[PDB]
Amino acid sequence: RFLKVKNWETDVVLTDTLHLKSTLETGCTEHICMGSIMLPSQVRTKDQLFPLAKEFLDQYYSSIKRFGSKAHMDRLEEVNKEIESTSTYQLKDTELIYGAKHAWRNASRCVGRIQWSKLQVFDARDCTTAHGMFNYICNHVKYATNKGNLRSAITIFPQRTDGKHDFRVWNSQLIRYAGYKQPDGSTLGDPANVQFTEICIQQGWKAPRGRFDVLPLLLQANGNDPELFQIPPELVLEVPIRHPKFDWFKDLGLKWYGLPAVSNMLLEIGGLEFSACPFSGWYMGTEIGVRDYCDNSRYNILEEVAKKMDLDMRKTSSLWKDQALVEINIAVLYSFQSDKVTIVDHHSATESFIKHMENEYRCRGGCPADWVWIVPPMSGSITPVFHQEMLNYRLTPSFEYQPDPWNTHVW
Amino acid sequence: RFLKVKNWETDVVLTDTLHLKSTLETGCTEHICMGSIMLPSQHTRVRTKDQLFPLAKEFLDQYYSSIKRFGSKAHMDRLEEVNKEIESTSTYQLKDTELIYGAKHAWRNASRCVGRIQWSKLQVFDARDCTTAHGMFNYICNHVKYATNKGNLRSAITIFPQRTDGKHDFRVWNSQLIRYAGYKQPDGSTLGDPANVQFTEICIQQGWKAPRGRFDVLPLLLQANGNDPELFQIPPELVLEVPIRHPKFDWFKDLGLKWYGLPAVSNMLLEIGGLEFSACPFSGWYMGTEIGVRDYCDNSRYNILEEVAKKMDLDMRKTSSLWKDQALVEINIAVLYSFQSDKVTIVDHHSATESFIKHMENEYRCRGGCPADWVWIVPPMSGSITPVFHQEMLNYRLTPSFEYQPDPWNTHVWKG
Ligand code: HEM
Ligand code: HEM
Ligand SMILES: Cc1cc(N)nc(CCc2cc(CCN(C)C)cc(F)c2F)c1
Ligand SMILES: Cc1cc(N)nc(CCc2cc(CCN(C)C)cc(F)c2F)c1
Ligand SMILES: C[C@H](O)[C@H](O)[C@H]1CNc2nc(N)[nH]c(=O)c2N1
Ligand SMILES: C[C@H](O)[C@H](O)[C@H]1CNc2nc(N)[nH]c(=O)c2N1
Ligand SMILES: [Zn+2]
Repeated sequence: RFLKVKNWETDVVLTDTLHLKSTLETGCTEHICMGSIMLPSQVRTKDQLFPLAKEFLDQYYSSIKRFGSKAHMDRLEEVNKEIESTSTYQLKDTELIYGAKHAWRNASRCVGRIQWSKLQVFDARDCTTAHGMFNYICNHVKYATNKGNLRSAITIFPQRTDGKHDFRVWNSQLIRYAGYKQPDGSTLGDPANVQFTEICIQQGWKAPRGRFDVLPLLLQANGNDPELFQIPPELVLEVPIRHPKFDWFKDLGLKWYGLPAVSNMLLEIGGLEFSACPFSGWYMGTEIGVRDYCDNSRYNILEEVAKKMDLDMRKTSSLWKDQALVEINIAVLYSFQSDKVTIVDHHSATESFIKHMENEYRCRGGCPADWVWIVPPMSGSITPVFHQEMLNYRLTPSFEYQPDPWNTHVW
Repeated sequence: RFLKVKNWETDVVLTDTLHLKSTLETGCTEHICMGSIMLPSQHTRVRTKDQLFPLAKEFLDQYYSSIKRFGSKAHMDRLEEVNKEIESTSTYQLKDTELIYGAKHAWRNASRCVGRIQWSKLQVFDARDCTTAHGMFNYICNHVKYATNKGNLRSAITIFPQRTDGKHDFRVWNSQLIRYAGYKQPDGSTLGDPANVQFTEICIQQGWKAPRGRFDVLPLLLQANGNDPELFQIPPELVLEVPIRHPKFDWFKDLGLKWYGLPAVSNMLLEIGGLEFSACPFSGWYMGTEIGVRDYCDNSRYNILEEVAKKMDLDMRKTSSLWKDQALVEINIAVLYSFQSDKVTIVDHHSATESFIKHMENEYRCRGGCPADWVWIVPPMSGSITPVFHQEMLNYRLTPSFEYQPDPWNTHVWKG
C-alpha cells in the first residue's frame, strides 16, 4: 500500500505514498489493465462542489503552511457560503495560480514537468467576447514566444457555469498547419487537421491551400458561434528545417512552428471547470521529427527522405526507415538550435524527468507518471525513462480531455 | 460486457470479449495503474488439493472445447478420472495431448510476447520421465540441436516433471540455456555480460573453470528432483554463434562482437490446469533489437555505444547531435546483416510488429481477444514507426500461462 518503483538501469528504488491521495479513477481494474488506451472515459450539483472545494483549499493552505489556521477556516467558510448561495464560487488569484501549476505538476503524461513551478498564469476571467479572447491569445503567444526564448504560460478564460455559456477554443493547438483533401484522393498539408481545416473554410476562412498554412483561430465566447481570427504572422515564429550535412535537406521545403500551445483541454480546479485554457511550453524534438513528420497519418515524409539518402528501401531489415528517422530528427534539433528557438532533445528531456521524479519522491512522496506516454517514440531504451518503473494515478487539479465543440455546440 | 480497442493510425476498432474468461489479477486497481512494473506480484509464482480440481476442471473444459468434444463421454470420463486421481494422490498427470495443448496456449496467452503469430507451431518435448541432472542435460542438448537446426531455427519447449511438494523441484538455474559469462574485475569494471555476473559467480563456486573472456558460453547448472544442482558444458558444436560485422563499415568486425543464435528462456514457470512445471525451457528465434538495442547498448549490458560512436566519428560532445541514436541504428543493421548472411533465422522489428498486428486482428476474430502488454510489445527503438505503437491493447491474464519464479539460489535448501 506504500508502493515502490525500481529503476532497472540504476537500482534506484523510490517509495510512493502520494498515490494514496488519488481521487479519480484510472480505468484499470485488477482483472484488466487499460494502460495503453488513448482516452478512457475518466455540470456539478451543490453537493458535489463543496467537498471538491474543501479538498483543494486544504491542499492549498497546507502548501503555504497555514493548514488549520485563521485564514484557512475563514476561506473554507467563505467558499462554503458562496456555494450555498451562488451554486458556484470564484478562486482568489493566488489559488488560481496554484491550481494551474499543480494541474501541470499532476499531468502524468507530461515529460516536461520539471518546469512545473515556473508557469506564467494569465488571468483572463474578465473576458466576455471572442475579440477579447483573440486579444488575450495574441498576448499569450507574444509573451510565450519571447523572440525564440520560449517561456511557459497558460491563459485561463472564464469558468463553466451552466454548460450553455462555455468558453472554447476550437483549435486543438493555437498554431497548427492546415490540411486539405486533394482531388486525386491524397492529402495536402497536415492530415490530422483536415476536418478542422474544413470547419474553417466551410464557415468563412480563405485557404492559401499550401503545405504549411497556419490555421486561423476559431474562438467561442459565452456559448456563441465561434469567430475566425488570423494570428498576426509576425507573432508566429517558424523554423525552416535544414540538415547540418545534407544540403538537399533544405530543398525538401519543410518548416515547423516554434510554439506548442495546447488549446482544447479542460482545466479542473477545486471542482470548477475551465473549458478554455490554452497552455504552451517548448517542443521536445521528437514531437516534430518523429510524430509530426514521420507518422503515416501525418506528413509521412520517410519515403522521400530515404530516397534522397539513396538507402536500400527494398527490404525492411535494412533499417532504412530508422536511418532516415535519425537524420530527420538531427535536422529538427539543428534547425531550432541554429535559429535560437528553444527546443530539447529526447535524451536531455528524459534525463530531466528522472531528476524531477527523484525530486517529487523526495519532497512530495511521489510523481504520477504514464510510461506509455513518457517514453519517447524513438530510441526508447537508450533513454533512462525506459528502465524506470512508474505508477500512474490521477491527482487533482488536473487537465482533462473534453469533446470537440462542433459535436456539441447548440449551433 | 464488451470492450473496444482502436488503432489510431488505421481507425480499425476491435471488440474484446475474451477478457471475460480472465481470472488471475493484473496488479492494477481503479486508482492505480501498475502497467510499467517489471514484475508485479501477480506475474510471479505451495499448492494443495483444496484449489486444484477447479483449476483442472477449467483447463479440461477449455481443452475439450478446442477439440469439439465438450460434454462428451471422453470429456466426462476424463474429469471423473482426474478428480479421483487428485483426491487419492493429491495431484494428477496430464495426457500428452493436454500437455501439448497447454504449452501452446501458454505461449498464445503470453501478453508480453510479440512473436505469438507462431504459437501453434511449437514443438513440445515431453521430459516428464526425467529423474537426474544428467538426464536433464541430455534432454536439453537434444532441444538445442533440434531447435537450432543448422540456422533454420524451430520453436521448441522441453517440459520436465511438475512440482509435487515444492521440495523436489526440477529447475534450470540458468536464466537462458545459452548466455555469456560476466566477471567483475577488482578495478570495478566488468568483462563479458554484466547481467550474468551473479550467475557466473555461482558456476565458478560450483567448480566451473572460467576462461575469463568477453564471450564465454556459461555451463548449464541443472537441478533434478530437488537435489543440489550439477554443472554441465553444452557441446560447443551445438552452440551456434554469429560474428557481427557491418555491411558498409569494415572496422565493425574489429570490435570483436558475436552473439549466439538461439534465444532459449529457461527460468520461467509453466502453469497448466493448476499443475506447475518449474523447468520448461523454451526457444524460438531472435528479433534483432533484442541483441542490437538491449544486449549491446543497454548501459548496464555490453554498452558499446561509445566505442561504436567513436569509430564512426560522430559529434559526441552534445547529446542533441543524436550520436547515440545514430550508432544504435548502425549496430542494429550489423546484427541483422550478420544473421542473414550466415543464414541464421532472425526477424527485424518492422516485420515482427506487423506480423503481431495481423496475429492480433485474427485473434480478435477467431478468439474474441488477444491480451497484449503495450509496454513490452513496442520495440525498444523506433517505436512509433512500428504499427503496434498506434495500437490500443488490453492486458489481462489467461491460463495456461508462463509465470516468473524466484531465482533458485535464493530458495534452495542445500544438501552438501
Ligand atoms: C515546457 C516544456 C514542455 C515539454 C517539453 C512538454 C512535453 C510533453 C510531451 C512530449 C507530451 C506528450 C504528448 C504528445 O506526445 O503529444 C506532453 C504531454 C502533456 N503536457 Fe507537457 N510539455 C511541456 C510543457 C507543458 C505545460 C506548460 C503544460 C501545462 C501547463 C503541459 C501539460 C501537458 C499535458 C496535460 C500533457 C498530456 C495530455 C494528456 O493527458 O493526454 N506541458 N508534454
Ligand atoms: C518465435 C519467435 C519469437 C520471438 C521473435 C519472440 C519475441 C519476444 C520478445 C521480443 C519478447 C520481449 C521480452 C524481452 O524483450 O526480453 C518476448 C517475450 C516473451 N516470449 Fe516470445 N518470442 C518468440 C517465441 C516465443 C516462444 C516459443 C515462447 C514460449 C513457448 C515465447 C514466450 C514468451 C514469453 C512467456 C514472454 C514474456 C516474458 C515476460 O512475461 O516477462 N516466445 N518474446
Ligand atoms: C505545452 C506543450 C508542450 C509540448 N512540448 N508539447 C505539447 C503537446 C502535448 C499534447 C498533445 C496533445 C494531443 C494528444 N494527441 C493524442 C492528439 C494533447 C495535450 F494535452 C498535450 F499536452 C504541449
Ligand atoms: C523464446 C524467445 C524468443 C525471443 N525472440 N526472445 C526471447 C527472450 C525474451 C524473454 C526475456 C525474458 C527476460 C526478461 N527480463 C526480466 C530479463 C524472459 C522471458 F520469458 C522471455 F521470453 C525468448
Ligand atoms: C495506442 C497508444 O496508446 C497511442 O499510440 C499512444 C502511445 N503513446 C503515446 N505517447 C505520446 N507521447 N504521445 C502519443 O500520442 C502517444 N500515443
Ligand atoms: C520499467 C519497464 O517496465 C521495463 O524497463 C521494461 C519496459 N519494456 C520492456 N519491453 C521489453 N520487450 N523488454 C523489457 O525488458 C522491457 N523492460
Ligand atoms: Zn493498468
